[PDB]
Amino acid sequence: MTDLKASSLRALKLMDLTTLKDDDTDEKVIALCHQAKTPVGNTAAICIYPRFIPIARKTLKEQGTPEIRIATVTNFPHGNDDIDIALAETRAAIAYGADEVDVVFPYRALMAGNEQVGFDLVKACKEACAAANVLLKVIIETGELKDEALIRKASEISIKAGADFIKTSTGKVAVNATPESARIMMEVIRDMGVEKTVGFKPAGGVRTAEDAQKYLAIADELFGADWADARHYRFGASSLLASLLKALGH
Amino acid sequence: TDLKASSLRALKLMDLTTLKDDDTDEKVIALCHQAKTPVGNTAAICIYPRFIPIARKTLKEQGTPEIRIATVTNFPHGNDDIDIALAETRAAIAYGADEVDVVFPYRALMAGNEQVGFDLVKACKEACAAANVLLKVIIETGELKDEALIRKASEISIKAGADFIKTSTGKVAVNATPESARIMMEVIRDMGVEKTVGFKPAGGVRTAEDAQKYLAIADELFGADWADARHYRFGASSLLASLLKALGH
Ligand SMILES: [Mg+2]
Ligand SMILES: [Mg+2]
Ligand SMILES: [Mg+2]
Ligand SMILES: [Mg+2]
Ligand SMILES: [Mg+2]
Ligand SMILES: [Mg+2]
Ligand SMILES: [Mg+2]
Ligand SMILES: [Mg+2]
Ligand SMILES: [Mg+2]
Repeated sequence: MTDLKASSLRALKLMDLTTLKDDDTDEKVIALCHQAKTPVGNTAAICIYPRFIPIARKTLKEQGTPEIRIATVTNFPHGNDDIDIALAETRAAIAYGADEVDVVFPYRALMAGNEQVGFDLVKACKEACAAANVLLKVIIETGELKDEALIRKASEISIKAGADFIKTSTGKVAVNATPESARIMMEVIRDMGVEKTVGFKPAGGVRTAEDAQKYLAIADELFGADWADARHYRFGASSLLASLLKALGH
Repeated sequence: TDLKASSLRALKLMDLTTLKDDDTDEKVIALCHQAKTPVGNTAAICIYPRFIPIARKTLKEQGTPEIRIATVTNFPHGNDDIDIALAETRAAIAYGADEVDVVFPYRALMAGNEQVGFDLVKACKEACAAANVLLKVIIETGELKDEALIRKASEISIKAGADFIKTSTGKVAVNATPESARIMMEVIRDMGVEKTVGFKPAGGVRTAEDAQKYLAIADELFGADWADARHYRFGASSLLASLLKALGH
């Protein structure tokens, strides 16, 4: 028994087990659902494109794991600033049956000086999600924002507009989660005092058990070792699962 | 008989389609531009639901908001899970579809189950009608094969409220044929629903000469003025280039 084994099981149970690939199929999503039911316990969720939600729901139900949440993505991956498009996609994700929607913040608009559109877009999408008892995560795309001031500002605006989680990255740009970006976002959660109502999700590039342990260590430091539960912490990852299971002897 | 006259008619009745594994926003934007042809606009585009919002914006910004947006649900499998089909249909409506082409559960019908097809079409029609969205039903004539089954699937779809019956998904070995088209249009005529139910051949219709044959069937069964945009569509992609070529473009 090691800290690495303990952190690896913890991380596994916080995973949004993800496939968001150009060649995704029903068959691949079904296999992903089976993978989410691991020999050491269930992941917290899967994360898939909206069109796969109904077959995923059926698959999770039929294998006896209806408690595995179905997350999806909207305004994705580009984070455009057209609220009508973001909201139409979010309403469709809800209609497909999403439990959680991860919407991309309009980060290029923010970089260009538009703080208002990011607030309005997140608020509109939160309104739809809240009306359906769906949790809203907001992807701010730290690898494109780059500057600590912009990462803090995007996080702050998303929280003020009602984000239930803030998420680092889409996984569809070159640069995704870093420990530095993660720490900045979690410091915003702490500084605003919203740790009871806002979770954190690093996504993209988290591939090994040692990586997961490093990201969890930041949460334990800033909030206490009990804070990072499924309502407050998720890993957006895929190949990470095999690394965690290997660390656990499976 | 004139191929230029039939080609201009067919162009204006096209649901210009892309339903491909490599579809992207860029490809759908290009399709929207293609639908605004130098001899007039197609009736609609037909795309996967996730591209509806960007297509609507693209069509509006080029001044052709009258080009309708059709999409597909329960597609292409035609499975018999009504909850899944209805969820996808409701999502298509929420994306902004003008029209939903749902796949009939034809494998269930081939196994002897007529009721699931009725209930599935009816459930999707109820959602669409409440949203002022038109429902087409794909019966997959190339998998049904037998004339009696093609007639039965058409009849069930019409009785459950289809606004259009459509031959095919474009995703199986056999799609539209003139024989299947005639059988389906005969059902429309025989049930007396030619005022409320249109017909759409889809899949494999690639040449102006083929388009001419399908319109000739409609003209024979219903008269030459029946096939307008509310009662006739072509489900096709590369057909548009063949029609434009026949028209000198
Ligand atoms: Mg793709
Ligand atoms: Mg398939
Ligand atoms: Mg197992
Ligand atoms: Mg997209
Ligand atoms: Mg709140
Ligand atoms: Mg610092
Ligand atoms: Mg793109
Ligand atoms: Mg599908
Ligand atoms: Mg079934």
